[PDB]
Amino acid sequence: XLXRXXX
Repeated sequence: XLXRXXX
């Protein structure tokens, strides 16, 4: 979720 380069 933090960041889709990857939660």
